[PDB]
Amino acid sequence: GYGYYRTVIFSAMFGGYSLYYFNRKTFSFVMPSLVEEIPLDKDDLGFITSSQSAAYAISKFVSGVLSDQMSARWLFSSGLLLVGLVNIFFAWSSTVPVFAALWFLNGLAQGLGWPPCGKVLRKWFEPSQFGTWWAILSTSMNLAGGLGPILATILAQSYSWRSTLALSGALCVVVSFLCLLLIHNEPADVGLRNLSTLQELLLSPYLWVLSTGYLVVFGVKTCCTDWGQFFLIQEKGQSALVGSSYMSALEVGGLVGSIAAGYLSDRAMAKAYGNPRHGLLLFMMAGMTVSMYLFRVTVTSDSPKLWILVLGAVFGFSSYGPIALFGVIANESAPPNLCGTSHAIVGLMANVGGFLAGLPFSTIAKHYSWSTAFWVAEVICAASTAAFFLLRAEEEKRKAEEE
Amino acid sequence: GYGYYRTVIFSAMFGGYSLYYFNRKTFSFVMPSLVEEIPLDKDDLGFITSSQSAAYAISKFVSGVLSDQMSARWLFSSGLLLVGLVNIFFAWSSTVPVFAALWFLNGLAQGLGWPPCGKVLRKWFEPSQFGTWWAILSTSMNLAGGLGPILATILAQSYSWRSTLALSGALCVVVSFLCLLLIHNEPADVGLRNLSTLQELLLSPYLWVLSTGYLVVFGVKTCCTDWGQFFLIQEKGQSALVGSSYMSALEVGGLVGSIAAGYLSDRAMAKAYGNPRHGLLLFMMAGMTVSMYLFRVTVTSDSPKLWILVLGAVFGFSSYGPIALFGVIANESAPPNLCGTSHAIVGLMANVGGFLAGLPFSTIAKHYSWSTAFWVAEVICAASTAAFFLLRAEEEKRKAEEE
Repeated sequence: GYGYYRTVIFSAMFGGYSLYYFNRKTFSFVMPSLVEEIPLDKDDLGFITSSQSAAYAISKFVSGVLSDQMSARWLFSSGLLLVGLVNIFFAWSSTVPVFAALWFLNGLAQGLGWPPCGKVLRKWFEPSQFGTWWAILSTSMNLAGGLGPILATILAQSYSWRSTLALSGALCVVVSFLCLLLIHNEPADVGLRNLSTLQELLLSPYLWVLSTGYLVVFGVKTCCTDWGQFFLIQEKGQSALVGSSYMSALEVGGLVGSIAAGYLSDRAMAKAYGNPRHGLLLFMMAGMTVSMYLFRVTVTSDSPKLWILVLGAVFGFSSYGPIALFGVIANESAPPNLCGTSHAIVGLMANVGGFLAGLPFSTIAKHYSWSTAFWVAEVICAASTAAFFLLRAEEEKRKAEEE
Repeated sequence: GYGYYRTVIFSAMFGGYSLYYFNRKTFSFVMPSLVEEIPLDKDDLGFITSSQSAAYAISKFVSGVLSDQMSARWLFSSGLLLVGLVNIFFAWSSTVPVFAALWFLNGLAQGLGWPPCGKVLRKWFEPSQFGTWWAILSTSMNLAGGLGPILATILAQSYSWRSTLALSGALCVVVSFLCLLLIHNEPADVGLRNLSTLQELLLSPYLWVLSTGYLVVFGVKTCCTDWGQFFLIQEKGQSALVGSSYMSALEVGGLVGSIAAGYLSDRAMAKAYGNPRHGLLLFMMAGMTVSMYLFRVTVTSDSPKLWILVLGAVFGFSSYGPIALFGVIANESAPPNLCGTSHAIVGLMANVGGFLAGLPFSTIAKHYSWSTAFWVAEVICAASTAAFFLLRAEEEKRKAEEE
């Protein structure tokens, strides 16, 4: 069949990338038993996570470029196999430089995992159904992060942490061979109807304007997601429960934002003057700017908890959503032989925006104020969003001048 | 004439890149007057230098790729003009986030400076004279770092620090217009005899084996240059004078290593079975491995100061030298329309090796020992160097099998 192989491959990629993000954060999930068995300094823990972050930052770009030419099935399954073998080796090992070297190799394979899912979603799902299944496969990450600490607590209650990571690695080995058996790269590999130069991709201005948009939106995400609790504790007198519930409501709004961004974007593609995935994208960046303004101005010590959770969920709907849409458009606006390169350049701008939003935002927050820092992030977001509204208005004027 | 325009353009690039590295480190040179006028935390100083380091890391690659297509004269002079305008704006400004934003823009333009010098040295100097003038133009950086604190002390004694950076920025503006007037891109732009795809460059294995060699050599450089004083204070009982004089002798040996690497490499190109710039390169990586072995084993608390300065100078001759040769070969083994891309990928591996050698080497040093950490770096260096000797022996066997 056609939809049969579609749902078999999507369930295989769902389970595979679920075990990917389960092993992207397994050390963070198993941290209490590991620090109970052997003492590790917090600088060592931050270094192990930072080595994974640097390896995953490199391996996003390297995996996109290498997933352009190589087959997506073997590359996905080989990465998940390396993930499993790394977690087995992590269960065998008992020291911090070997923990960091193995977790660096895990960061490499975690980067190796996703651009095959992007290539297979592009080959199997038409653009009327590409965004919503992109969104479901990207909230496989959210399901893995939700069932991570729960299964970590269950396996720490029942088993040791050694056997927990050994069973996680063995499960990722078995599911890597199952994703090698189940996933197919294109419908031409079975017998179904299968549905430019790299300099032309790099010299295309739409890739770079999408790149700067993803820079701004992921920087705003990283700013608020890393410093919203600090903005509510230190300046506006909110409790730690309010900041923690703000982050939880922002993540719930982000789940809803990814899913609704994919579905409403595919509804916009189906009902259709430019890319139809922009009418949700720019309206939702404008909603992100409105949520930042309402969160910076109207939140006070006397603000109701319901209103600050509403602003958290509205920002989560409006920041995770445009990032999911930038992933969809970056995989989609490129040619099929260069789509991993486009999504890889977008992930490179994720790394640039994460750097620009982590530490310089803390410096603007330390020297001026927290409100002045989020005002700077709001000025960047509002200026960029108004610039994109001017760009789509200018493109509509150009397309009117064509006809 | 021909040699007349050659020496005019080389003196112009010498003065220009000298003012580049003078303004890459002017904040580090003017630090005492700046912290006397306004108090800055050491985290803020490390953040300003780290923002320059990240911007320079990005701008190496971006400037190589953009110096492939764009003209080298305008790009060099525009970068030096942005350097001057940034230092003037830095003299006008009086706060830490604006210091960091301007110094980020300075890191961008400092990255923008050098790949035009690489392109112009490739267009004007033949390969029998390319390496030695590469070496002299790269020790313009050493001359700038040597005359940096001296002129900083003189201008802090005579003038303020505001007017010091204002005169530095004004001098870089004037010298940017002079480097726009004096430098020429190619000999065809005057009337003299002027002497492949990017996928073919990326898929070439020689670029990637040169890439991994530069990874190893710059990692070994960064390891010993950042942790030799720590290896001599904490483990081997040497004084702080011995560690400081070790770093000074390693930098003097590095000056000699860059100059002698360029000159002996061009002598090897002139006397000539493979690239003739390898017989010095691999012998000198082997000398780097021998210097690391003799520094790890034979240095003790009872070691003479002359012997440890000899090992510092022998490592400096043998680590800065292969990095200068990797720069020469990366600019040279690529086609002239893609040479900045090759040197940009090599600078990307400078960033990867700097990350891999800064903090994980500190972790191996903290958990095992300092001697075990430099033993790990020595194992990486010796394994890589023996692998390159096996590669050139295998290539000589292949070229014997051809004829």
